[PDB]
Amino acid sequence: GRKRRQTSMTDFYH
Repeated sequence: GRKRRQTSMTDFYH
């Protein structure tokens, strides 16, 4: 990935 930044859990299945 080239835009991995602040990966919040906006889905509790990923």
